Amino acid sequence: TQAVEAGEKTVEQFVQALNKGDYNKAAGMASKKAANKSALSEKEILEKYQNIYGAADVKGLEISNLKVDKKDDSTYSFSYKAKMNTSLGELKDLSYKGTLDRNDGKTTINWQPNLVFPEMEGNDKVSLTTQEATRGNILDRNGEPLATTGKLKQLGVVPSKLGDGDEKTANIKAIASAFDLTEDAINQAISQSWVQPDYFVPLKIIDGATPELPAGATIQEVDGRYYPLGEAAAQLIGYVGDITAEDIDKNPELSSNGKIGRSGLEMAFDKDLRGTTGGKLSITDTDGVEKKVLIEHEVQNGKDIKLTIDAKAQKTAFDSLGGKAGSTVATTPKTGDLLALASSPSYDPNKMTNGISQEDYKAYEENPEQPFISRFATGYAPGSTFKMITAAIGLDNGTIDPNEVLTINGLKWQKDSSWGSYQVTRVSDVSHVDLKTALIYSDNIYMAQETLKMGEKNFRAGLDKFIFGEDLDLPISMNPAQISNEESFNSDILLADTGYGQGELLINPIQQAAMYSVFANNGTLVYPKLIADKETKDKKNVIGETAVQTIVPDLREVVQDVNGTAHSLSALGIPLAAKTGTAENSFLFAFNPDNQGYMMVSMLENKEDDDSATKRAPELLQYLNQNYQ
Amino acid sequence: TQAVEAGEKTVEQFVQALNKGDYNKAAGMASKKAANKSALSEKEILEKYQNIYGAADVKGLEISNLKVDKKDDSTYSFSYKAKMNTSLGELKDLSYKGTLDRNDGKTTINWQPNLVFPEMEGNDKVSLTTQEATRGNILDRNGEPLATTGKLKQLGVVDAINQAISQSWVQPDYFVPLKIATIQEVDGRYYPLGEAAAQLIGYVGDITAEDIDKNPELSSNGKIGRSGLEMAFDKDLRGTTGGKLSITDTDGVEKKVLIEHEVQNGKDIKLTIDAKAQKTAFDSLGGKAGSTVATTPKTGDLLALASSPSYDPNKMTNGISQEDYKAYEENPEQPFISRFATGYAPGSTFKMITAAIGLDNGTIDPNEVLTINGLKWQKDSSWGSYQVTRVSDVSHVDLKTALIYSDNIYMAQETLKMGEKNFRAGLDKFIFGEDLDLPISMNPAQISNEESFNSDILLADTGYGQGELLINPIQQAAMYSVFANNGTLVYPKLIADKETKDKKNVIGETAVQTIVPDLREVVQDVNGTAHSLSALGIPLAAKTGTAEKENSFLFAFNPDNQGYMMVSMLENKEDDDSATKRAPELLQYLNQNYQ
Amino acid sequence: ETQAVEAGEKTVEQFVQALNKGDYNKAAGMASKKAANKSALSEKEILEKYQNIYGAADVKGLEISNLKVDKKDDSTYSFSYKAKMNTSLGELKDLSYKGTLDRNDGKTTINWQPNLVFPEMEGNDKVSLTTQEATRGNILDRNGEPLATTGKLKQLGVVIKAIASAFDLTEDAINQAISQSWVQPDYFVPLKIIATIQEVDGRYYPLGEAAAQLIGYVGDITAEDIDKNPELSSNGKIGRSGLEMAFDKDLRGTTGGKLSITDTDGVEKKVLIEHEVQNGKDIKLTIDAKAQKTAFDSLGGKAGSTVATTPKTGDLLALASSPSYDPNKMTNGISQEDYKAYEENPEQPFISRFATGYAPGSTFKMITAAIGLDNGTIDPNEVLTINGLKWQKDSSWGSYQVTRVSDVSHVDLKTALIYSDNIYMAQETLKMGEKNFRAGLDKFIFGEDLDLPISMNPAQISNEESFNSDILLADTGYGQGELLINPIQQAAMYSVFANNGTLVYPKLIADKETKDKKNVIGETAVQTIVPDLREVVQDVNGTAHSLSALGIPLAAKTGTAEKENSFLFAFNPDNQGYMMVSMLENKEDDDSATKRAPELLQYLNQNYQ
Repeated sequence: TQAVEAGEKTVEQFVQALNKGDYNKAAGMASKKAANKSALSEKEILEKYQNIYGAADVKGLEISNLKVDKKDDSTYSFSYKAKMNTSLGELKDLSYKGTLDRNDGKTTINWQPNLVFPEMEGNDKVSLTTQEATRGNILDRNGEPLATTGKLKQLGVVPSKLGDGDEKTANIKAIASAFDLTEDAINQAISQSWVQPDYFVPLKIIDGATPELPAGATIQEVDGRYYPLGEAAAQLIGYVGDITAEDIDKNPELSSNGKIGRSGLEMAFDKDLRGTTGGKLSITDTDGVEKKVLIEHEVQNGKDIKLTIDAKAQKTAFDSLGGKAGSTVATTPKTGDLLALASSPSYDPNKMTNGISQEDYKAYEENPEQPFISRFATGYAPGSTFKMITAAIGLDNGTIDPNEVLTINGLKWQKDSSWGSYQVTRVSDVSHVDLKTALIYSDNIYMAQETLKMGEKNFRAGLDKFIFGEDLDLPISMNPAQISNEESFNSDILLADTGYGQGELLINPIQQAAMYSVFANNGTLVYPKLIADKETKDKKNVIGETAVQTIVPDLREVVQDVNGTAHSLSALGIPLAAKTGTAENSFLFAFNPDNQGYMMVSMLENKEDDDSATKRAPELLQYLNQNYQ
Repeated sequence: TQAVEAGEKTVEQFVQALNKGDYNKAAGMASKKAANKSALSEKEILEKYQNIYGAADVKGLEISNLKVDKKDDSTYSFSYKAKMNTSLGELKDLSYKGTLDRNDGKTTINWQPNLVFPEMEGNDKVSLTTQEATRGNILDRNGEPLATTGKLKQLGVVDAINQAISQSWVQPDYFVPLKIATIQEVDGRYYPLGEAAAQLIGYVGDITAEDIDKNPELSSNGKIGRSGLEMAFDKDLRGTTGGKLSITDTDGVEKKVLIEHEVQNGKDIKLTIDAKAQKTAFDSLGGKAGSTVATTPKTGDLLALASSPSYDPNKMTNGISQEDYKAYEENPEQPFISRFATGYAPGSTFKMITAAIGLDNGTIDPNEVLTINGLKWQKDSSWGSYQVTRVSDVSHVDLKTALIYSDNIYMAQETLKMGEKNFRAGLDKFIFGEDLDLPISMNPAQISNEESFNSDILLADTGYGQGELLINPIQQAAMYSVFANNGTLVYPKLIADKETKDKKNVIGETAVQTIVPDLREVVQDVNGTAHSLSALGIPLAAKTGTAEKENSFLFAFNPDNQGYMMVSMLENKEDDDSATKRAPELLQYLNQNYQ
Repeated sequence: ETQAVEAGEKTVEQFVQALNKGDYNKAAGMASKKAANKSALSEKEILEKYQNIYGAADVKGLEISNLKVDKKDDSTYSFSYKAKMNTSLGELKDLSYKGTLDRNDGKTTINWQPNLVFPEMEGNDKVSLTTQEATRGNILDRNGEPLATTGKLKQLGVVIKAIASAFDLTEDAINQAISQSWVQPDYFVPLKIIATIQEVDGRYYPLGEAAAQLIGYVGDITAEDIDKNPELSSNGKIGRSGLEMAFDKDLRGTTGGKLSITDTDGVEKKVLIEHEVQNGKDIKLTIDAKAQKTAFDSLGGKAGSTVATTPKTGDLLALASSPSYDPNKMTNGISQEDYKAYEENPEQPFISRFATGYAPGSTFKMITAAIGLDNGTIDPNEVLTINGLKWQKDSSWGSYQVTRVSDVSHVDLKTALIYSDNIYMAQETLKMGEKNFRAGLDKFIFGEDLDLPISMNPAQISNEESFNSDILLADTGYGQGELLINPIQQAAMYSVFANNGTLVYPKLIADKETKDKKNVIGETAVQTIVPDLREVVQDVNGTAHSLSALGIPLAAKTGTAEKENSFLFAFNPDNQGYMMVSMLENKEDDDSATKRAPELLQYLNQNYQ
């Protein structure tokens, strides 16, 4: 039994040449072609493996229970169990068996087609099919689609069925108008390197708007990814891209023909949404008639994802910013439900996914207001809106007497002359200011002073009860909120600018909504929620019931009182508590203090002359007030 | 200069390393990474080519109009035109440009992303999509489908119930397909007439790796015609795959399309087959071995091509049990054979051909009566044991009587009376030796093996449809059409749009006006061999036939309107079974619908 | 009400407003002439009185109230107001000014007197303004030993061979020092802290580089620092990093000062402001200075990190980082040569490696296994069969293979911990899947910020709310992937093994109270894995078997993250008295955290029970 173990080594070498895909080395180990030896020549054996093992991406072949036993002086029979990896899964418990040829202490394999797959015979062959999966939808709280995959009415033109110089130039005129698109863009489209004369050339995607078509112009139906709210939810939802080689490197389970999320929720949930590809590996006879199924995995289409977003609230919130720089966030404060996450400016995510001209694309990329940013997750100084936090702490720790009246003269202030030229400024020269007056007029000086009276140690003990430094259990990329660029202020100037929402504070609009929810839950903080089925999470006693019952009445008066900063909202006739804000940027906070049915946080970045968040809030506040009670 | 041609060599070697897919060698010719040198490390470059040139299967890169000039001391610029092959087509007149770094005599390439494709930049990428085509249908003369691709109700579960749930791949909660408690809707190829048109239409199989070797323009996910017409027209039916090669930014947003070939779905193929005639024709063969062909003889239109037994093409294409498959393969009556294209002896039916030849050249007088005794006959005793046999012992026998009773002996005697040379001059006006312009594989029809009969016995057996004649059922329909066209022969037609082709004066107008009346009498007259068809009440001309196990034949057509013709054959008949006994249901169909 | 009264009111208010703007010349022009019944000084002498006095105290922000203006006779009106003002030492409140005005043909002027500088001043009275700098507080270890202190440093110097070889310098440095621009022949030249030596007050860090990154260092105060914070004195030191900067306000104290009115000889007559100096507070840490010095030296100057705690309370006993810098030269004098060394060194000694996020490496397997066992996916006894050193789910994974180092065929959980079997865990993770994996990972402290005075990013599981790959799911199960946990965060997560599944948050301030997070992993997962963690040591094939020579009760797990990062986790399973997490970054050939762990494990074992 040295010949026996020489036969064992011969099997193992064959198998290892296969694992390295060295199909030529393995074919070199076969006996000559003969009725009693190998069934094919060496090249005929090389080809079978390249075709079948190449096609199925066979590797990771592991044999077990190897047995080699003598039949006659020049013939040894062998048998082993094997597992192998294919590109569709793992094949487990294959029973291979064959014979070996001993001829002058040289041992080869009597190759037979049943050393590709156990049951194969003669001219049998192997087929490998895949069924790609269809991408799941993204839905709002009421099932309305925000990202959906389906048929799309696409527009295009044929260059030949268009004319010459006479009609080619006026049909361009004709189809350019019917569909609101450049007459020049039609000239650059028809003249790209790829455009043969008799091709279909794509121009636009359309939605229940197919007019009587000019001549040359034909529309065809395309499967595509579609975003019904377009740019109104583009930063939240994201867009999907073509799959590349680089994507398949980083993840070779993807197929070249899919789509892949590149930003927003499309990327955050790409595995759930993309599904799993179906596939089948079969042994067939010489005509492709299946004789044995080796692997069969049914396609699983992608899962639907349901959000808390209200598509109407979303559209309205985004339009109300009129294309200026800014962001709006709205919630149902007692549960966390995020009803709208708007950011302005924005981009047309339907073009990024289905085709965008080099012109429209360079528009977006260079625009200095930066439409690809998710401003509702960008950190900002919250602004003087923040004063209601400082005040809530003040009252909690005893520092602030609601009735203590301060006397303040002018618009500038400093603790003493040691602050040099740094002065807290305010906008309204009120002399006698208690808490109520300070919220109503947005009095930074009042708050600067009550902070310095309270001290770093007491402020941070209150601030610390919120969610600074945390990461929020949400599928949106965001840095946590900081108090300052370090672990302590080491200035009274900074301690004080921070008491009125400036300084080195960074809180993004989603985080602000979370902090301010205390005013709608008796001091308990309720965490923002974006996936509809998730459970509500809270943090109790963040501030006290009595700070809230003191501050909310003063926040109603920011609206009702004629000197309130948000008194333009009293015309609406709806119950509002609010605080306005500015940082050095315009801010608005508001919620319904009668039913706590809704809360919103709106921001206008680099406000234009006399523009403000407060001027843009009415249409959304009317909507939210009516539908969330 | 030495340094300029040093640069030309480096370009030519870089490009030649790319063709050879030797991407490691090519990145090894690059300069160090630097703002005025190469933009990436050696392995970032090895990977970029592997990803992109590997993905698109770039090969066959051919450069032309190479130019190399010195720009400054340490840097030489190059430019060339190129074309290259991708898996989607050929890229033509790409304009490449770059620079080289000569540092102490050594020439490296200042690699930049525009040495993959001219237009690339920075972290740009490449996407490559395909759209596979939908296979066209095969349609009957009325647009009804004989082969169609669509949705199918696929029964399954999450005897054969037990062998299914227990195959290697069947894990617990999988859907396991049964045949066409849970149903799912799946795309597949489907044959509405099932086995009744199987040998004509064919069936399709999974595409295999072996198929992609012989034709790598195919996709792994298609189906492929394996026999019959599915295979004859596989290219027209399968269409062409769509494809797109794009340069994209780092997020997959398209910036330039290099190639776009739009999908072309497969063409429909429209036949002359009448699906109802085909089902009836096949059903009437009662599962026996045999064949039916029906035509509209004045145009050639092939209304039906039946062969029995047959097989279930829906099982070969979507799933067949190990038992059912071995049944078909081991069955000795051979269901996979297309009997309507197989050559056979035409049998005593053929006499109406001989008789027509006789009347054209003068050998046969319609009224001359022969005298015949018994059921056997031979020229003289030099024939050993070979006797022309007949079934009916009629004494006096002219031509009409001979067609009516199927009198082999009469036709033998008139054949010898005509002789090989005059017999062959008539036969040679037909379609022996021709190939018919039809998408069915078939051997041309022969008269005998060698160009003479070389026996008198064989000359006589040929006069009554035996011997070494080989005519497949379509070829018979073609020859026998002379009796519905005043002597003109009309070639069969199977593609509905093709034009009719005829061959005039194959037999004479008078042979036809003499024989057809006699063929009406094969039906009406009570001693006629096809009397059982008078029961139906339709205008028929017919001739019955036998060849020797024995094979039964029927030819028939409507002599009032020439609307239809049929040729039916029962291979190795059972006792008292016959083609004529099986023909009524199709004659009823044809008579009503073809006028 | 009268125009003459309200003209007098406005004449006062403008006088005050000119002073507020430091427009002292404008204000003296509103004075009456110099006379026994008008002003006491000329317009020039008055301008100078304000420049001296109001200039010295940086008077500004003067606010009056209760203004009263009354007729005395036709040309004389008396006035009075209360005032508050800002000085450089604070705010003066309830000042009572009084004087008279001169009406002379529609023109109203001020009959100036010295008591319109400060209420009580008279004649040639003057003003004094003194300050007292505070002395900086200490930073202390758990036993009161100083980590940062202010005191007297034996600075050595010269007014060359015999004094370069006694205290040990480069005789070159003695030539470059004496020959600098400022060195007059008769000056003292500072050379070293420990030829004449004198006693100097200085900031001193006794552990030097062993704690440089935690404690930080202090710098000169510059003009720019006082802009950003003009409550600083020109003469202090200021923390530039570490706790020196994190706690600089508490450490620096409050400067004392006194504002006084004096007679012309400096005899104090009225004290306006007096704030007594407040020296800085001491800050007391959980650090153990011996543990810190030992932990840092055991890293032999290589890149790496040691973190040690008492897991049942969070106390951080050591936070060492290597390589490091000499904070004593940064604070008291450093050659341009040594300074360029630090800033250009590529191993980055100024980084706080104990607060840097890293992939935790294969040590992480014990977290996965705990989750695996809590949710049922993993049966401690189920044996998997694994062949070779590489593995992948199927061929759709391309070139990504989980690799391991020891080719064991049969492999249950115990065995997988003992040999560090990456493949066993890859499989057991895929078997439980992202949703079950993350339900465990989420009960820990990903995303949280730790209530600590050290700047650090929170720990992530991956970059998005999901992996979007099976491959990444698997690399994460054995501590690779997109995991980021810094050594302190590692110590906090691994504490579950010393508290029966309850997680105890790190503490660096000694008096702060302990905070935990209960039922993070299960009591039975802990009782299953610790026995396997003793054998990573005791068993001869365990990856840490070289520590059984020490003779101490250990549970441990080793780790690798692939350059090559070496990891050791270890603690006492009998008394839970101490835990350590050490990391050797970019290991050399055959070096590892485990080989460098013995002297710290000996100290900790005996001192923390």
